Amino acid sequence: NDAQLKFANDVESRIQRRIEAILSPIVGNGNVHAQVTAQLDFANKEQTEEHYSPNGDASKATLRSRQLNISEQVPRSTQRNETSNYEVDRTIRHTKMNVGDIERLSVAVVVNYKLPLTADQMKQIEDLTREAMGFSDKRGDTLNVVNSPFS
Amino acid sequence: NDAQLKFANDVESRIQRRIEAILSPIVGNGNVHAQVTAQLDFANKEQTEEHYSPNGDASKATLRSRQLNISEQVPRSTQRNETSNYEVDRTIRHTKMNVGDIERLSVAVVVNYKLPLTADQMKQIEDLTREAMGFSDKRGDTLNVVNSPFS
Amino acid sequence: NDAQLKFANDVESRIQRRIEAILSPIVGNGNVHAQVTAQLDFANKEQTEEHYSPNGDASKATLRSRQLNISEQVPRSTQRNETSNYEVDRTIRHTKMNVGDIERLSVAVVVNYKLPLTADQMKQIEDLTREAMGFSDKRGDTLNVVNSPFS
Amino acid sequence: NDAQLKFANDVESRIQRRIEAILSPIVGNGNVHAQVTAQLDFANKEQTEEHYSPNGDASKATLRSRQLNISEQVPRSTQRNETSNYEVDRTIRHTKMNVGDIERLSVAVVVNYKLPLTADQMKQIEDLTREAMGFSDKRGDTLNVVNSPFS
Amino acid sequence: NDAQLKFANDVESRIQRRIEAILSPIVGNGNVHAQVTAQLDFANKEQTEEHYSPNGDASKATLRSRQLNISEQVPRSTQRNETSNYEVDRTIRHTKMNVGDIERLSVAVVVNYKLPLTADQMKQIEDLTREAMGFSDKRGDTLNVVNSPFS
Repeated sequence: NDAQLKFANDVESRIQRRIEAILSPIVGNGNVHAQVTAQLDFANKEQTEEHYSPNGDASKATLRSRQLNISEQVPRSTQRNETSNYEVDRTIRHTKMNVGDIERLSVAVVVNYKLPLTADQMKQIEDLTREAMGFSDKRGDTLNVVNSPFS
Repeated sequence: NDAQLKFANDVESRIQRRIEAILSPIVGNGNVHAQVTAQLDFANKEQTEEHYSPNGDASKATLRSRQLNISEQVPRSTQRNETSNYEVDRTIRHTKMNVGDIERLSVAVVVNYKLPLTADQMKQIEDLTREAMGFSDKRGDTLNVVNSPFS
Repeated sequence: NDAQLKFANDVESRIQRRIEAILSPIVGNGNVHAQVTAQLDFANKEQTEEHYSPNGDASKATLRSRQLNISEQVPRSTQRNETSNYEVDRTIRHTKMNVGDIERLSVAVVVNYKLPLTADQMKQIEDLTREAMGFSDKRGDTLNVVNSPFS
Repeated sequence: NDAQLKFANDVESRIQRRIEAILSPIVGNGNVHAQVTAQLDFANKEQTEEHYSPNGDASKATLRSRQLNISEQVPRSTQRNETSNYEVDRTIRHTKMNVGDIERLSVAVVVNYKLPLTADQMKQIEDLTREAMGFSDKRGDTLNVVNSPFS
Repeated sequence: NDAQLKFANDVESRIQRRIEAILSPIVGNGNVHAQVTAQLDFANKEQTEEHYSPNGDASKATLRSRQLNISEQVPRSTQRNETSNYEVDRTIRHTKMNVGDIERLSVAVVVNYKLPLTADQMKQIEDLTREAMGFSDKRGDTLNVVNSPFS
């Protein structure tokens, strides 16, 4: 059960290699460092939807039977019994989610100096990293690229 | 059952290596120290939702049957029996949570002097660490970075 | 059953190493002493919630059946029988709490003199220790840092 | 069953070492003596709550069924039968308390003379000991620190 | 069954060592004598509470069913049947008390002369002993410290 720290370190080290491999051409072979933090989902999880389709509108219902009596006398004693058995469209998904999916990523990138990099030259580094992470805003991913001279 | 102190020390030592590895380029190889405290969740925990979908609106219900009598005499003796059997959309999740997830993190970082670091140079260290923790405010994570000369 | 004093001493000695390791850079290698007291929870404990969702509002109930008669004569003899069978959303958690969690921490820290430390230099030591404990105020944790010359 | 005096002496000797270890830096290596008395709980004890949630307010009840007849003639002969079957939220804890927890602590500390210690220098010794005990006022803990010359 | 005099002598000799060990620094190595008398409880004893929670107030009851008829004619012939089945919150403790707990302590302390000790110097000896006993007034503990020259 501590093989999930080994697994989560494989997920981080692959995202991290990908970020250094795509920035090493630009800034240089060793002028960039990235560290990735992944929150993974190791919870088992099943699910079973069972949608039905609304048949409240008669122009899209599917009757199997229908007994419609319509008495009427004329003092206007009316009447209108009406049974209706239906056939209903039914979807039934049944997922069994994957154990070990990324829930959220946090990436920190430091790029060396050349002398600071240009603000435009630094946006095209944020955007490259935003594709090497697989940056999704619906996961709540976070990226921080800073520019500062190494040692 | 004291293998949870070994496990919680693996979680802390990985977050701690990640914080030193991303700050060592900036401040220097040994001018930064981080100590991480993780409160983990070792409680077993199952769950089983069983949502249904509201069919109170007839424009989205799904009838299986419907016997609607509507007598009426005209002294206006009316009547309107109406059975209705429904089909209901039903989701059924069934999670089995993971034993050993981080509930809350506390990180303490001390960075050496260069001579204090600039207040801007110290924010870009708080923000880098905020990504090396996986800092989540909904977990109640806490970070403290202080700048003070070593020995 | 006295292996709980061995376990509670592992919990204390890890918090204590973490406090000395994060203050040794500042004050010096041996100018700080910390002693941690942990009240642990060794009670076995299960639980089983079983929440339901309120369906008192018809715009969010889920009917399975509904037999609604509405007689009426006009001396205005009215009537309105109305059975309603419901489908109810039901969560069912089932926790089995962990044996050996920290209920409350008490930490006492003594830091040597340099000559007293500055009141600001002593707050940034209380705050570092507040992160090396995992200080939670909802647990009722308590910390006391005093500054006084050693022997 | 006299292994509870051995156990209660381990609880006392650990609290006592912790108090001498945190005061030895201040007052000196052998100028402080502490003796701890612990009243432990060796009673076996189970428990089983079974809370329910109040559904007296209709805006938070969960009906399973509901047969509501409302006759009425107009000499205003009214009527209003109303069965209601409910679904109720139910928690069920089941603790099995730990055998050997501290119920109450009593600590007595004597610190040597330097020449009496200052009243402020003696409060910062009461407060350090109040953290080395794990002093809880809800347990009814008691501490007495006195200052008097040794022999 | 005379192993209870051996056990009660272990309880007394531990409280007695603790009182001499905390007063020997003050008065001297052999200027203090203490004798402890413990009344122990060797009665076996079980117990089983079974509390319920009052549901007399409708704003905190939990109904399972409720059939409420409310007839009424208007000569104002009223009526109001009302069955109500309840769900009740129920705790169930089950203690099995410990055989061999201290019911009451009696401690007698004689401290040598220096020349009588000061009335203040003798209160700080009563208070130290009051912590080395574990002095509880709800047990009916009794302490007597007298000052008189030895032989």
